[PDB]
Amino acid sequence: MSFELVAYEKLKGSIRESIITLIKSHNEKAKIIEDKLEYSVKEVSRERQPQVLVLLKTIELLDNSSKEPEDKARVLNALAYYIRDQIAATYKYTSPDNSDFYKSLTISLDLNKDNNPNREDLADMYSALEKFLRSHVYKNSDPRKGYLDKQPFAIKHYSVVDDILELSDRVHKLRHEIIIAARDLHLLQ
Amino acid sequence: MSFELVAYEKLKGSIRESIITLIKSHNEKAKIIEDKLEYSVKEVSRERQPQVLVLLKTIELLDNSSKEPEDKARVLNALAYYIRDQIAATYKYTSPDNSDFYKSLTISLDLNKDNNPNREDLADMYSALEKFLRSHVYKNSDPRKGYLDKQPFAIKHYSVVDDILELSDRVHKLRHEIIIAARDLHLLQ
Repeated sequence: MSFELVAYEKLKGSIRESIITLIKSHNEKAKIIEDKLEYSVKEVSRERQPQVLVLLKTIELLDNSSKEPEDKARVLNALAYYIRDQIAATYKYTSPDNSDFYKSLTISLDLNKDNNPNREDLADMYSALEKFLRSHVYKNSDPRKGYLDKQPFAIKHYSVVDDILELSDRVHKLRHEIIIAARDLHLLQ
Repeated sequence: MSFELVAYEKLKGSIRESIITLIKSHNEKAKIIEDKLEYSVKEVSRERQPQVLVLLKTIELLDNSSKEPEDKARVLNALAYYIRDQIAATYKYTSPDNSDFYKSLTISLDLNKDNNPNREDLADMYSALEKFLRSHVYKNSDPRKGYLDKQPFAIKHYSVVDDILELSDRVHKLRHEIIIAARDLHLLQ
C-alpha cells in the first residue's frame, strides 16, 4: 500500500473547486472573484475559515516559488491530507464523510484502499510540509535566527507554529515506528 | 554560553588515554596492545565495557571515514558528551565526579561554566551522532532498506538501535524547545 502524489496543478484546481462549492453551500449568490478567492472565505464556517485560508496561502506561495513540480505537489498533497485528518479527528462516533469538504479532500487526493499513504509516505509528506511552513515563518527556516517580518501564515484563528510542532511530532513518531518495524523484520527473518 | 568542539585527533587521544587508565585501575599490569585496545576491555566493569567498545568502534570508523575533520570531531564530541550524560544519570544523589571516567570525559571535552553545549549545540551534536550510527546500521542509513549484513555496533550489552531512538528523541525535544523559545522571544520583544 503506497500513495501516488496528485500532480500539483490538478490538485490546486480541485481544492479551489471544493472551496468555491463550500462558499456556495452557505450563499448560493456569492460573487467569486477568481484571483481573490480568499475574500469570499467569510462565507464559510468559523471552523473552516483558517483551513481554507491556509490552503489558499499555501497555493499562492507555491505558485510564487521556484520549486520543481514534484516538490510543489508533495507540499500541497501533504497539507490537504493533514487538514483532512484534522477534520476526521473532530468526528468522535460517526463518519467524517458527513463533511462535504472532507469528502472533497478524499476525492481530490484520489485516496482509496490501494492508494493511501504508508508511514514512509506520511513521514516524507509531513516533513516537506513542516519545512515549507518553517521557510515562511523563520529567517532561513531556522527559528534560532528569529521570525520573518512578514508572516504570510498569520491568519486569524490559526497558529502556524502549533502546526509546525504538531507536524514535527507526527514525523518524529512515524520515524520511530519505521525504525521499530525494521528491527522486528530484522530479528524475525 | 556555547560549546567549541574539541579537535578530533586530540579528543581521540585523550579518550584513548582515559580508557588505558580505566583498564589499569583494575589491573596495573594489563598489557596494552596499542593498535588493539579493545582486547583489554575485559578488564573494566561490565557497565563500562559497552561504553568503551562503542567509543573505540566509533573512533575506528571515523578514522576509516572520508569525513572532514570538523564532522569527525562533531561525532566524537557528541558521543563523549552522550556517554558522560549517561553516567551522570546513574548518580541519583551524589556527584558523578565520583566516577574517574566521568571526570575524564568532562576534562577531554574541556567543559566549563562558559564552554558548555547550548540546546542548539546539543541538537547539532546528537543529530550528527544519530546519523552516524544509522550510517553503520542500515543500508543507505535508511531503516526502510534494512540492516547492513555487517554490524560494527553489534556489541555485547549494547543496543545501537536503542541509542538511535534515544538520540532521535533528544534531538526532537531540543528542536521543540528551540521553537518554543523563539516564539517567546517573538511575542515578548
